[PDB]
Amino acid sequence: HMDLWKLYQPGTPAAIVAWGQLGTAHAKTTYGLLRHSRLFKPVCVVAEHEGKMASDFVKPVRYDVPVVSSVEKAKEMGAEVLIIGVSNPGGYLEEQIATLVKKALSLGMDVISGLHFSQQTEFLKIAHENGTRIIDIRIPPLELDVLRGGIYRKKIKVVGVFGTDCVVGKRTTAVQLWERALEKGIKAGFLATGQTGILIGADAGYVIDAVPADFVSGVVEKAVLKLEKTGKEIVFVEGQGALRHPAYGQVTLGLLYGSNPDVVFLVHDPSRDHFESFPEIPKKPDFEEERRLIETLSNAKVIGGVSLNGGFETDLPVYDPFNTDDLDEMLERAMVW
Amino acid sequence: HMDLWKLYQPGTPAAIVAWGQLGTAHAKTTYGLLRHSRLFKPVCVVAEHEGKMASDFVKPVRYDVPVVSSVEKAKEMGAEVLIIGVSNPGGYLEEQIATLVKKALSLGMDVISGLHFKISQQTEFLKIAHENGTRIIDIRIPPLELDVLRGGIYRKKIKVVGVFGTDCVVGKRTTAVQLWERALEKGIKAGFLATGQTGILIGADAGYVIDAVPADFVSGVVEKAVLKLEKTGKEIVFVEGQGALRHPAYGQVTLGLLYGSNPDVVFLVHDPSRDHFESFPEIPKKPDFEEERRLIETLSNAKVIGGVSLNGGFETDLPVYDPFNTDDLDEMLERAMVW
Repeated sequence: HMDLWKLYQPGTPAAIVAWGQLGTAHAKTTYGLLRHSRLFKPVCVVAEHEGKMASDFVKPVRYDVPVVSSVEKAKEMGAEVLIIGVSNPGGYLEEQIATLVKKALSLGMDVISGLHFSQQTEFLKIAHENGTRIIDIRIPPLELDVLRGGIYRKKIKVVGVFGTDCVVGKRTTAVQLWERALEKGIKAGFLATGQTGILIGADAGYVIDAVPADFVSGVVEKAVLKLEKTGKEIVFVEGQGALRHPAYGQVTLGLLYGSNPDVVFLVHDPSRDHFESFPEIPKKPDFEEERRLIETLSNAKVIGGVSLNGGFETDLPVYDPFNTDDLDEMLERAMVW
Repeated sequence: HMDLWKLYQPGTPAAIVAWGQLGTAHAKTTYGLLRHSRLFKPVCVVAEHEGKMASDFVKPVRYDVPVVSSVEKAKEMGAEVLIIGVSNPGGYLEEQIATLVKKALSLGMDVISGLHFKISQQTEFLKIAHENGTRIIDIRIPPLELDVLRGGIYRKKIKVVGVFGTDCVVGKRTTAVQLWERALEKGIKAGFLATGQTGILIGADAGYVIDAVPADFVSGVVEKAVLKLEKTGKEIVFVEGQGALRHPAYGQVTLGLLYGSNPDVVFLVHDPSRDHFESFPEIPKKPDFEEERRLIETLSNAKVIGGVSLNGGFETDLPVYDPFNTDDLDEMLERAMVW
């Protein structure tokens, strides 16, 4: 529905809200922005720690910025938009965030959020009452359709960055690839599939986990064809879950069908004896099985493994996404055929 | 938390709306009800054909009822609820249906619908409803309180029979219902887990319209429904499949269903005459029995114990069952039970 690039000029200064989660795993969106934000220019972090720096809570970071405790101080520093960089907080934290949102809207600042609340009556009233807007990137479009076949007639090269579990470095790997292609002059696109990828400046995408099941593959197809229309020669697709994950495989399958990748990089953490957070599913992530399933369900070739923590045995090369030679190799290989 | 058996008494007289689609493939919900409604007692069909019978547009039927052209006539015949039995109509027909709904609500009748209307129509339905002590039950909207699959399905006791297919619209639901009715007739404590509009309206013991559930929760919702049927004492469950794993527009739904129900055995419904997935002539792929079978087995612990056909046989090492044949229904049931 909302294209952040059609609404904001590149380098639009942004204040990022990490209230109550700064220094925890839950502020992943704030971390993605401070390390890779491409559209918005981070100016500060809004959290309860007056006088500190972002670097004092998370390291390393590309945009080290001050931590301010009020939206007012954030506006004093030229912040024009408020980005919600927290993930599923308790009802009490949620209320403090809603206050921050209301304040921003009332101080002439737009609010970009992918968090689910409910309080959308008041945000709209105050947005309209102050000429600001609340951009909800999580709500799926109302005008939707299922996949119709356009993806089978694509021209653009599609690179799926899949994984064997959730939270293994899929997005990090797709973003590293994207940034490297861009630095080499390649007309590269990034198709985000969640909150963080969108906020960092993805060229296209949706929060697919909130999309009614029937339309997952349809919206992914639309996103790939949108990037083709804007002149991109290649796209890095942020994977979600894993095909073998019993709670999320459906999402991963919709994504695979929707993007019809030419090649795939498979991200894996070989230390997990259970899917992360699912200690009661007698099943673990498996590189060769995921790979086998990916290839047997589509025409994609898994051309490489990727790891952010420890290698593993496989006939495929295992790349490190923070190694520039590996990035260059992966890129070169994705455009050979 | 939505169950029709909790809301309506068995035998509740219903008027079924087939307006603009009676005699077409699109009125499948109307057909499912006239052939197998188990909760609601069909009283009449609401369509633009005054003076005819249901049987004049569709044959065979279990509940042949008159076709009336107004909601007023429907209530004159004791209909207490209005069921929407059409599937994705044009905006024009949708408007006529919205009129029917508003009338029903205004004549003291509840409305049960699984059709996606515009917000304008929805908001206006809730207003009318509120004011007449009537209610509009929307079976399509998913619950707000939802969670992902947690693993309870792996500690299940109930026997689970998946009725899958190589495409959409092949007889999956028909096969599941035929089995369910046969088990019940034999005294078996059998449950039917519906996954779409029609299955729920027919009187399924559990289920949701899974295609409208956010992607993340499909397997979780199916897990809950299977454990619910186990907790209420059922010894076996027939799961209405949705789509096919190989269907590029719908495989995701089928995979959520497979993981969420963790079937022991699967019956695979197939129409061997299809050169493409029904309604997707621009997708260069088609239903494939062996491939689908292979994919079901390689993605779960289910064993595909049989093929099913409603129109012509096909080669396969598995037996190919006819769901209208009583011996086949008995055979299929015995093989799933004993498993």
